[PDB]
Amino acid sequence: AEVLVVTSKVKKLIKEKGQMNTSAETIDVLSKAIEQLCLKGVESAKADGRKTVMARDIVIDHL
Amino acid sequence: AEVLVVTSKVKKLIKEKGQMNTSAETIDVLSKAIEQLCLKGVESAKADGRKTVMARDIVIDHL
Amino acid sequence: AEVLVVTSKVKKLIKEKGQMNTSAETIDVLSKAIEQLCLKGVESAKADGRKTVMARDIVIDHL
Amino acid sequence: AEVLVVTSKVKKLIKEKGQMNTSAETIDVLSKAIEQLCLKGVESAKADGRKTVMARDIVIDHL
Amino acid sequence: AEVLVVTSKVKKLIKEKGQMNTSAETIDVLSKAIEQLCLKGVESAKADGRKTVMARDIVIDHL
Amino acid sequence: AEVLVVTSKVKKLIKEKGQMNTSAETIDVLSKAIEQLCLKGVESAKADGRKTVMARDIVIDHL
Amino acid sequence: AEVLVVTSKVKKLIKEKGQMNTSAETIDVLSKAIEQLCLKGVESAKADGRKTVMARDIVIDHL
Amino acid sequence: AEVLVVTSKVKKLIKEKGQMNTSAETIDVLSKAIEQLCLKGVESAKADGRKTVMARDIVIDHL
Repeated sequence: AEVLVVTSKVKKLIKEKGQMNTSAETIDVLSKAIEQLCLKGVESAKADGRKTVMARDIVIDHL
Repeated sequence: AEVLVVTSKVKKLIKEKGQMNTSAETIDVLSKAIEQLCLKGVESAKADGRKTVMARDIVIDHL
Repeated sequence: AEVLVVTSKVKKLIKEKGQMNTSAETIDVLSKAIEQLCLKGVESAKADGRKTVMARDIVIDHL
Repeated sequence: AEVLVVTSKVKKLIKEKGQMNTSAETIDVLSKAIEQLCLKGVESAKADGRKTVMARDIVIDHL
Repeated sequence: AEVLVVTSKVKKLIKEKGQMNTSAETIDVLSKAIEQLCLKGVESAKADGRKTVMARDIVIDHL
Repeated sequence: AEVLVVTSKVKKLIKEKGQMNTSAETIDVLSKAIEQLCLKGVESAKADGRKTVMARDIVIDHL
Repeated sequence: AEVLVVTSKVKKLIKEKGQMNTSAETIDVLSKAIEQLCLKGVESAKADGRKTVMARDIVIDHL
Repeated sequence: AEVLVVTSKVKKLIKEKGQMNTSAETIDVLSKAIEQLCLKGVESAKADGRKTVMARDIVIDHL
């Protein structure tokens, strides 16, 4: 259930910017990264008493 | 540019798992996170001498 | 009998310079071009009474 | 740089079909002709919207 | 020019019947055997004043 | 069963080099000759303790 | 630390009996199966107050 | 026949992790377990249409 990335555009980016192919399992791991980022965003909004996940709730300072 | 996440499923997961809405720019920064994961993947693959970004090249331990 | 081009290096050139794949039948047509160029080189050397095909005998002014 | 022709078979074809030797730089310019055919092939494929250099993209009618 | 054997089916036969791999140069030698067999078949038909190579013109009594 | 020769190129070589046609069963027996060469190749490789049928295992001196 | 299967003989068995290749990660999973079987054998001997793992302590009734 | 486990490391793991000795036929049945896992792996791969026994073909959930 639920693939959260747009496969064709991810592949195009990796081909265009990196001159590489993309494994199918790569798409799966990226989808799981999105899942984890949204779950943390929801916990970050709830800890602030808001009802909307905002860009500031998406934490990528470890990126 | 370029939306790399499936917006409808991101919103559906956030509403279904946290009851919240999803701001517009949340999609934007989720997409930026994908771009960065993909570009690190290309660097990981290049350092392995490979031409394919594989699951092993996408590290999401910090998320 | 006789493939006259170095397949792996032709493919690498097209991938590197053109960001493209190479069909197997492409290698065949390039080999036939080499065959035609050598046959004309031999006729060009013979018309000059020489026993050696030289660079000047390889005509690519139609290129 | 980069030799794109199979030198031993080029020499063997020239000796076997014309009884002649093959100068060193004959290989060099045969290789240059390959580079040019490949680069025109990439342009032909791009104008077709393709990502693969195919036999149809290598025109050797003038040779 | 001209590979006269069907590579994939030759490899399958050697793998299936002999439990072995097949070198690429093996395919070349088999193609040359076919070339020699057809050239002799043409000489055998011509010596009989026929215009068609037939099975009887393919001599493998030395096999 | 199994056609092991490239019929179109066999016919083209026979018409181009001898001006003749090629009967149907000529292909069949050419294919049988391939089967026999391959099976002798497997025996040659086995007697060398190898697992790969190589050019050295295909003897076509008698043809 | 510790590869518990004899790689070359496992590969030979799969090639001989199954006519197949063996992935390197296959050897790893088999080693882990051996590790799990010995750990259970030790618990089975201890539960009987013995100091020696015996064949009867190696349980493969789920096999 | 054929010992498929590394006896010295099996014994060392059993002595180091349980302080016990290892009977002779324990090695024998550990080896039989390997044979059976490999033969099920071949069946799993065949049902996938593959020619390689991979990690996915070795199921050790029941152990």
